[PDB]
Order: sequence, then structure tokens, then C-alpha cells
Amino acid sequence: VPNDILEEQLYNSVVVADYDSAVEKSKHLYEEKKSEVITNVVNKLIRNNKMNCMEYAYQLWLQGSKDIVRDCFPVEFRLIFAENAIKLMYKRDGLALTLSNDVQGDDGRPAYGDGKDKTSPRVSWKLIALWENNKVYFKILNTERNQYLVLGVGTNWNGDHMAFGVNSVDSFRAQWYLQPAKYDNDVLFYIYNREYSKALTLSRTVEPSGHRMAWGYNGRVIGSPEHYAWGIKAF
Repeated sequence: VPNDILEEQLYNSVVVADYDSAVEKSKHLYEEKKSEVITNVVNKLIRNNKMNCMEYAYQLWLQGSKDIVRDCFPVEFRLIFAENAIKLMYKRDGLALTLSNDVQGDDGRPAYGDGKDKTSPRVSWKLIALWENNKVYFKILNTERNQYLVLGVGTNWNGDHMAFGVNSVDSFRAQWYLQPAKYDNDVLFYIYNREYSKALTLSRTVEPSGHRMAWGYNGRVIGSPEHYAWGIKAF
């Protein structure tokens, strides 16, 4: 077996979502001094906007291969799965996501891109994996407020949903899946809601203080991560 065939095999395995055999292959290769194959494969999954890349990483993390995820994937993956604190930064506008600090309701805090704040604890978040139907999904937890990001049931005229924090996860509205992408020299992700299949985005309508409210966008984003995707920073 040449690197081409072995690589194609590993990639094929990831794309068809046969994760036990993809992990078998990886564990083999990392032992046989063939890390460049796994690394090329990651790069190709990530260039091709393949979602399976998340499940593949998580399966390595769960099956005694954290080290492969640490060495052969970009640091973001480790940041996700180690449930380290992160900042979700909207690529298009360069704002960090947060929850409002002043709320007249007892229920949920509205989410938005913070105009002044890239630093304070208010932009700290954590992603929490769960496994269902051969797929990986995430709860998104604001660390200061101990509240989960959700989309609501209501919609505006175009059919976007509001995003805000809620105390717990009892539905698919509070779950999310990631689709990796590349722009410039960095890794980005679109973030879709599990219930409604909409991407989390910031409105083009600016608030006086530079703010932009967060919405579940009803529209097409694939192809333009420099407009609709998020960077994950180590905080």
C-alpha cells in the first residue's frame, strides 16, 4: 500500500462516516511514522467543507487517541473537545459573541456581538459534545451566566430566528453542529442549529454602541465563510 491508496482509504472512510475503521487506520498510521497522511487528510476534509471532520476528531478523542487530535489537527479541535474556554468571533465584523448583562425577563438573555469587548469574561464560551445517530452535536454554554445558546420559536419576516441564552437543554433548539472551512490561513466554522438547520450569524444592522444582534439566519451561506463563519480563539 502506497501513501495515495492509504490516504484515499482513510479519507473515504471519513466521508462515508465509518468512524471505527477510520480510527483503526489512524492509530495504525500514527504508529508507523505516517502522520503526514492523517494531516493531509484533515486538510482535505477541512478544505472540502466536510462535516464528518468533527465526528472523526471526536472519535479519536474518545477512543484513546487524544494525541492524534492534538498533533495532526489545528488547535481549534483540541480547544473544542478539551472544553476549554473560547471566544466565538464573527469573521465578517470581528466581534466576540456574548449574552446581555441587563435583562428585564427571568427567562432568557439575548445574544449579540459585543462592540467593545474582545477581552472581558463576558465573551467566554464552552462547547459540549454529544453523540447521536452517528453524529456529533454541541451544547454552547456561556461560562459567566451558565446559560445555553438557543434559537427561539418565533421568526421575523424573512424567517430568521432570534438567538439567546436559556437555563438548560431540553430540545434540539439548544443544539448545534459545526462545519469547518478555510479562508486566508485560518480555520473557521459555520454553526447550524440542530432543530431548524439555520446558521448562527450577526445582523448587518448596527446598534449605537457598535453592536449586532445574533440571529439564526434563513439563507445560503455555503461558499462564503469570510461572511458567515466564526473563528474559535483560545481565550
